[PDB]
Amino acid sequence: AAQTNAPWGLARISSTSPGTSTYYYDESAGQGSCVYVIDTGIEASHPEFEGRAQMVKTYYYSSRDGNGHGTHCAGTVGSRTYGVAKKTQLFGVKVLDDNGSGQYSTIIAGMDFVASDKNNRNCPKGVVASLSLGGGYSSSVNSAAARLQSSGVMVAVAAGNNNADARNYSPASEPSVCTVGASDRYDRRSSFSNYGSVLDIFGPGTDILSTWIGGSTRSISGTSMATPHVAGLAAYLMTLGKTTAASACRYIADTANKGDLSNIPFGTVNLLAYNNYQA
Repeated sequence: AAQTNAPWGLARISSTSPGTSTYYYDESAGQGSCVYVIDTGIEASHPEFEGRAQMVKTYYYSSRDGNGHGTHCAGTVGSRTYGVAKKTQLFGVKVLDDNGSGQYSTIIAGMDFVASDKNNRNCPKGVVASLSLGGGYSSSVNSAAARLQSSGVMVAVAAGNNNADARNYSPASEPSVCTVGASDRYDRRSSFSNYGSVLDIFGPGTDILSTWIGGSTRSISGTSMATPHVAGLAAYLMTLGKTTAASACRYIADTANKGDLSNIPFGTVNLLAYNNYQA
């Protein structure tokens, strides 16, 4: 399949080179996989989700995304026009309030919820969790992310936007999950992106067009935007049978575009998520 006039990040993940505008992908499109978006919620009624999105848990009075961040991230995972895995099932878990903030205790509870809730769901091709969030180092937060991964979910987490080593941030610093840095359309490390040996992969994160609340769209930047590209890619590859939840991060690194990024500090991987799709 081919989507013309695609957002640059989608084109980027199906090309060896930057600057293209067509996203080439296998038509299976993540059908049969599920991705939990652990964030400010998802506006499930947005037409771009085609009914494939639902809220399953909130930690605040409302399940509504009153911010937009979670809706944007979900759209990069699986919306029709802006998503990597256009057929995946999206589950919203609202651990962040409408200002984008959340306590570590709530975030931990939300991860434990996903580990159990996946047993209530039909996800024959596997389960992914996308965590576009984080703060300072916490052993407890890292442990919760490790439990979620151990339970059989492919966990992808944002590296953080501090232009610093991600070893000091959580869940970015947890070794057993997939920690995602951000790049721009010219294959430079995004100026805000964290780095360090704990990073596993980079994904597009500067000027990412996706869904927004009120049935709208907008372009924003962050490692929060790179993370759902990697989560959607994992769901797509699991549907194709090319990897499993336990090995998807390593497989994505195995098959990444290598050495293409600029301004990568010594000690940080130079690897950009790539679907290697061949029509």
